[PDB]
Amino acid sequence: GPLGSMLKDVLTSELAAQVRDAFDDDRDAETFLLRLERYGEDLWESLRAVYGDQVRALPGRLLEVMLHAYHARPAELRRLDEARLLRPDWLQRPEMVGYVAYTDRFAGTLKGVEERLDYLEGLGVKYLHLMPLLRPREGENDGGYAVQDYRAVRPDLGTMDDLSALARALRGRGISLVLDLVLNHVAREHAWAQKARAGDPKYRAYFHLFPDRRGPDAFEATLPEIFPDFAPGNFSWDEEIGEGEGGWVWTTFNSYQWDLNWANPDVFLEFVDIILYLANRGVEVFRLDAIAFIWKRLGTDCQNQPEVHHLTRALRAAARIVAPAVAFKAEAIVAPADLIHYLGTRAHHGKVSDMAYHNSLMVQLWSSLASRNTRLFEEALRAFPPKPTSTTWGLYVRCHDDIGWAISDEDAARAGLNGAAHRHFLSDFYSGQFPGSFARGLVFQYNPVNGDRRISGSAASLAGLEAALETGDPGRIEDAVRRLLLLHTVILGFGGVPLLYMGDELALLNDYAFEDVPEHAPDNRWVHRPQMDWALAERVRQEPSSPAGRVNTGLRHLLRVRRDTPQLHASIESQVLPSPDSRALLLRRDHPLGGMVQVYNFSEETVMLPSHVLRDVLGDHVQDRLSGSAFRLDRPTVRLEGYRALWLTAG
Amino acid sequence: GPLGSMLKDVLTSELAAQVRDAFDDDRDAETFLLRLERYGEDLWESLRAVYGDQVRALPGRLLEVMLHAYHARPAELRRLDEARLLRPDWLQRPEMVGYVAYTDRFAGTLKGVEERLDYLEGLGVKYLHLMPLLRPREGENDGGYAVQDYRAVRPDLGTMDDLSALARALRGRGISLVLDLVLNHVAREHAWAQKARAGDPKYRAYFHLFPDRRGPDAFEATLPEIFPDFAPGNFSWDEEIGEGEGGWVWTTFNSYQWDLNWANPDVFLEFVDIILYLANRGVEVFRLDAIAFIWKRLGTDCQNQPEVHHLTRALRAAARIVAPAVAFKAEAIVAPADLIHYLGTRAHHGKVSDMAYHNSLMVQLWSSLASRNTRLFEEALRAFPPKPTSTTWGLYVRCHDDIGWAISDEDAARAGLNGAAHRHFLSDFYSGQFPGSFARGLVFQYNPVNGDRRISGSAASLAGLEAALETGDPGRIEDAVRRLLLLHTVILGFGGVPLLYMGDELALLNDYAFEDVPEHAPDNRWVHRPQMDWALAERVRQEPSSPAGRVNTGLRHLLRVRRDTPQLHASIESQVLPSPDSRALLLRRDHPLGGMVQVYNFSEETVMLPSHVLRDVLGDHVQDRLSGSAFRLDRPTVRLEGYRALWLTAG
Ligand SMILES: OC[C@H]1O[C@@](O)(CO)[C@@H](O[C@H]2O[C@H](CO)[C@@H](O)[C@H](O)[C@H]2O)[C@@H]1O
Ligand SMILES: OC[C@H]1O[C@@](O)(CO)[C@@H](O[C@H]2O[C@H](CO)[C@@H](O)[C@H](O)[C@H]2O)[C@@H]1O
Repeated sequence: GPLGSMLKDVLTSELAAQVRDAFDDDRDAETFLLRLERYGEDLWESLRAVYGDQVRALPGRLLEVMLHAYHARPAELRRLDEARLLRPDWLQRPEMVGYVAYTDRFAGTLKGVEERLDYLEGLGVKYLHLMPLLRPREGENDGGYAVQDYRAVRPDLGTMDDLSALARALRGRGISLVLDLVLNHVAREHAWAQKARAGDPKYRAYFHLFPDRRGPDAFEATLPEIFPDFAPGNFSWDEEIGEGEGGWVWTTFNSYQWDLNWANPDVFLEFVDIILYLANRGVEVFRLDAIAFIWKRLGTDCQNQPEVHHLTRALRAAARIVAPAVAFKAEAIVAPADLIHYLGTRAHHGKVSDMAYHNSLMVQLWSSLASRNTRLFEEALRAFPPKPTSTTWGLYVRCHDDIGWAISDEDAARAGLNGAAHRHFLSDFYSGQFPGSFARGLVFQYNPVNGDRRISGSAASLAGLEAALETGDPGRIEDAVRRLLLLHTVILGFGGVPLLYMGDELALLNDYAFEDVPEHAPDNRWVHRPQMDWALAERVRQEPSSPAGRVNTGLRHLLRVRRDTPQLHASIESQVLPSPDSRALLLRRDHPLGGMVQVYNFSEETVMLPSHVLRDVLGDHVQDRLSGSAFRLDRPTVRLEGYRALWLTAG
Repeated sequence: GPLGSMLKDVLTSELAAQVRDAFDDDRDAETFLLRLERYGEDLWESLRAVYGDQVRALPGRLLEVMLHAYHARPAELRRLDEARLLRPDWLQRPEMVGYVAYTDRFAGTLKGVEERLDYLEGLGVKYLHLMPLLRPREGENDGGYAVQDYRAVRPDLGTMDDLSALARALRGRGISLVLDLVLNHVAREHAWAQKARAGDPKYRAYFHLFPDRRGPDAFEATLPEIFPDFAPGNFSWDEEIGEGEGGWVWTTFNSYQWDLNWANPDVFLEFVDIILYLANRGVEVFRLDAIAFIWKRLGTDCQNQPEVHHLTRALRAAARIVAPAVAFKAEAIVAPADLIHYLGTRAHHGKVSDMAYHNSLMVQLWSSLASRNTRLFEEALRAFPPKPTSTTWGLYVRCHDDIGWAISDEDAARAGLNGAAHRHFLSDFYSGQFPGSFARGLVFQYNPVNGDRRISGSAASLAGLEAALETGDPGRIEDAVRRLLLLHTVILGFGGVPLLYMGDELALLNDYAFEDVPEHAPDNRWVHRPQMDWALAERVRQEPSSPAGRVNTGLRHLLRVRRDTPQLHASIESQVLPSPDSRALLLRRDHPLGGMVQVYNFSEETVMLPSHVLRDVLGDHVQDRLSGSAFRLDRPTVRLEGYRALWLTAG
C-alpha cells in the first residue's frame, strides 16, 4: 500500500541519482538507466529472495562496482555489446560450433593459442572454451579448479594482457572466448582463505567454518560424497583455523577447495566484480562451475536449492547491465524438470542462464552405444520439459570430467529396465569388465559404501578404438570409427552448440602416462586430458585414410553439413519419434521450411526400418543431407547399415 | 572469385565512408555501422533479388534517407530503440493486448484519443492500432485506404504534431502506436498520380499504365476481382492519362486507388522515407496493407510473388537500421505454408516481418460456431508449418473488413467435408439465409460469375445477439453472450497478441445507419464500423448484468487471467490435441513450468468429454485458470456445458 510504495519510490530515485551523478555524458547515463530498468526487477527481487532486508544496504556498493566496470569497458567491447543485442539468437545459429581445451595442452600458452587460430577457424569453430586459466594453487590444483587469484592468469600461460589480446584476435575470427567462473569454492591458498585463517572476521565469514564435529556431522547426514577417493566427506580439519587447535571448514571437493559462503552478500559482490573484470578482458560466456552447490541448507543434499537460481539470475542481470554481450552457461547434473530451472521458466521472473549442458544426451549416447537399445534414450528425452526458446543447450560427447550414469529409475522403468541394474551394467561395460565390451575406460571414485562408480576415458578409447588397434582387427577398427562419427553426428544435429573436446577430432586415446606425473597420478580423469598431438594433426591432413584420419575427415564433413542445415536452429527442440525397432533412434525437428527426421542406428547390425514411420512425417520423397542422396519411403523398408546416420528432409 | 570480391570490397568501403562522413559524433557512426553490418546483407541481397544490377546505383540515395532519419530521430525514440533491443520478446508477453479503432469513431480526434487513455489502460491495452489517419482523398476514400498525402494527418483528426504528442502520451502508459502503411496503392488525387496525369515521366513510372486493352486484357486472364461491386476488374480508364484520349491504369481495388509500380526502385525509396518519417513521429508497428499485391507478374494472380518478401524484408531492414523499435505486421490472406513466408523462414535470409494476422483462426472460429463441429478447425490448424519462434501472430475475432471464407479444399477433405459446400454453407449461415441461423450479417461483394460471397456484420450481430434481442428470448440472449465470450477466450489463449475490435467489448451490433451516409451506402463493411458508444461504456460499468455488461465483465476477467498466464508466451505455439467429440476443440501448449490444455465447447449442448484425453497430458489433478476451480481427471468424464471454456494446468 502507500507506506511500502513510498519507500520503493525513494529507492528508485536514489538508484537513478547515483547513475546520473556517475556519467558526464548523458547518453551513457540514459543507456545505463535503460538497462537498469530492463533488468532491475530481476536483479533486486532475486537479491531480496536470497538476502532479505540486507539487500536494502546493497545498491550503492553494487552500483558502484557496475558503474565503474561500465566506465572501464573498452569501446570495442561496448560495440560487441550492441552487436549481440542486434543478434540475440547468436548462440542458436547452425554455424555455431564449440571447441574445449586446456590452454597448455592445446598450444602451451595464451600467445601460442593465437598461433593456432587458422586451425580453429579451418574447423569452423566460433566458440572457444579454455579450461580454468586463472592462477591456481601450486602443486595439485584439480586441473585449475582450485583458484588462488581470480585477477591473474596462471603465469606459465601468460598475463591478463595476453588474455585480452587473445580475445581480440578471436573476435577478429568470429570466435567467442568462454571461461569458467569457479564460483562455489576457492583454493585454501587464496588470500580470502589465508585471511580467514589469520583471524580476520570479514574473511572468516566468506567460508563455512565450524569449531567441532557437531555442525559437520549434522550436515553430513544428508550429503553425498563427491570425491570419496580424494577427500572423504564434505568437511576438512585445518589447524590454523581459529585461535586454538584448528576447526572444520566445508570442502565439498578436494580438501584444498574451500566452499564459499553465498549467504554472505560480500561474496556475491566479489563475483560481480570478478565477472565484470573478466568481461572487460574480452570474456563472452561464463561457465558457472559447480553452480548447483552454492547454497547450503541443513537437511538437504545442498544442491539445487532455490537460492542457486536467484543468485545466478542476479549475477547475470548485474553483468548484462554493464556488458550485454556476456552469456552464462550452467553445468548442473540434475533431473530434467530441475535442469530447466537453470535456464529459465518463461514466467514473471527473468532468464536464469543462456545455456546449459545437456548431460542426459551425453549419457544416453554412451548408454545406447553399449546396450544397442534406444528405448531408454527415447524415454530420457521424453521426460524433459521444453526450454525457453531463447535459451540454448551445449551438447558434448566427452569433456574434462569422468562420466556419471545419471539415469533416473523412472525413465528406466518406462523403458522396461531397472535403473540400478542398467547403471551397474554401464560401469561394467565402460570399465571393460563386461565380456566382449569394446570400451577401455577406468573406474573413477568407486564408492564402497553404495557401489557408485564413474568412468574416465577418452571418446576414442570408450568407443572401441584403443581395443580395436590392439587386436589389429579391421572390422573392430571400422566399427570404432563409425561409433565415433555417429556420436558426433547426434550432437551436431540435436539443436544446440556442439562442444568438441580437444583432440576428439583426431580420435585421441587414453593417455596412461598420467600415472607418471605426481600431481595427476591420483586422479585418473587426466587419462582423457591429453596433450594435443600436432604431428598427428598434420598426418591426418596429409593421409586421411587412417582411423584418426577418417574420424577427422568425417567430422569435418558433418560440420559443413551442420552449418548449411537451417533446421538445426536451436530455437527448435528435437522431439522423439517413437521407433518401431529398438536399435534405432528417430528424432524429429519441425521447422518453417519443412521438417527433418534424423535417423540413427545404434547397432553394428543392418536394420531394415519400416518406411511408414518416416513417410508419415515427410512424405514419399526425401533427401539425406549427410550423403546428399535420395530415399523413396514408398518402398517397404529403408536399409540402415551399422551405425548409419541419416538427416532426412522432404524432396 | 577475385574480380567479384574486389568490387564487393569497394562497395563496402564506399558504404562505410558515407556513414562516417555523416556523423560528427563517432559513437553514432559506430552504432549506425553495426546496424548496417547486422542488416546489410538482408537489405542489399533482398534489393538485388528484386532490382538486379540497378541496386548498385541505390546505396547513396538510400543511405542518404536513412542517415538523415537517424539524425532526425528524437532522443526519446532512440531510447525506445534501445529498450526494444533489450526486450526483443516484447510482443510475445501475455500482458500484451491490442485494440483497433478508427480515430474519429473512437474519440473524434487525435487529441480526443488522449482523453481516453484511462479507458484503454483500464482494459490493459498495450498496443493501439488506429485505422488509416493520413490525409485521404475527399469524398469516398475506402475508409482512409485511398491516401492523398502520407505526410499530413487527415485535417479533421489533427496534425502530425498531435500524432506525435499522442504517441508520447501512449508510451507514458506503455501503449505502442500501430498504423497502416498503405503501400500497394495511392489515391488518384495523390500528387504522384496528378503528376503522372500531367505527363511527368518520373511519376508515370510510379504506376502501371497502358495505352489500350492489350496489356490489361492479358493480365485479367489470370486475375481475380476483389471488389466486383465497386469497380469491375483490375484496370480503370482515365481520360487525362497520356496526351491523347486517356489510358488504362492498374486499379486492383477502387477505381480511385492506383496501384504503385514496385518494379521502380524510386517507389521503394519513397516508402523507406515515409516509414522513417512516421517512425520519427512515434509509430512503433506498421501494418503493411495489401502487402500481397505489391508485385505484378503476367500469367499469375499477382499476389504473393517472391518479390513481395524481398521488398518487405528490405523495407524492414532499412527501417530498423535507423529505428530498431519498429516492427512490421503483415496482413496477407494465403495458404498456411505461404503465410509463414510473410514472417520468416529461419534460414540464411533475415526475418521478413515481426507479426502476421492469423486469418485462418478467425475463419475457423466462425466456421465452427456455425457448424458446431471442430474437425475442420483441427485440420486447418494442423496444416500450418511452425513460425519462427521470435515472430508473433495477431489474433482477432472481427476487424474493419468483411469475412472471406478462406477454407482450403485440402483441409476440408481431411475433415470429411467438401470445401466448396462448406464455404457456401458459411455464407448462407452468416447472411442469415440458413433456417434457424442466429446470425445477422450482410452479403458483401457477391460475385455472379463464380458465386463468391463475403460477409459483413459486427461480432455481436454475427454471434446472435442482434437476433436474440429482437425475439426477447432469454435463452437466445444467453447463448449469444456465451458465444461472444468463447470467441474472445480462444484469441486471448491461442498465443499471440489479441486484437480487440473497438466496441466488441460492449457487444456493439450492426449499424444499419450506414445506408444514410452517401460516402458509405455502397460499402456495407461500414455496418461493422460503428461510432463508439460512450453512454453504453458508462452504463455497463454501472450495470454489469445486461448482455453488453456481461460481455464486458466477462472479457475484462479473461484479460486479467491472460496476463497472469505464463503459458501464453507467444514463443510457444498451440498444438491440436485430437478431440474424441466433434463439438469440442482441445489445444495443447507445452511450457517450461508445465503444460496447458485449453478446452472449448463449440456447441450449445452439454458435452461429457472422456477424461483420459486430458489426463494423459496433465495427470489426475488439474486447475482451471478461468474459473479458479479444480477437476479430477480420474473420473470418467468432464462436464462441459454449452460454450464452456477451460484453461487447464496440472495441480
Ligand atoms: O561435482 C559436481 C560434478 O559436477 C560438476 O560438473 C560440477 O558440479 C563437476 O564438478 C566441477 O567441479 C569440480 C570441482 O571444481 C571439478 O573437479 C570438475 O572438473 C568440475 O567440472 C563434478 O564432477
Ligand atoms: O483485398 C485484399 C483483401 O485483403 C486485404 O486484407 C488486404 O489485402 C483487404 O484489403 C485491404 O486493402 C483494401 C484496399 O486498401 C481495403 O479495402 C481493406 O480494408 C484493407 O484491409 C482486402 O479485403
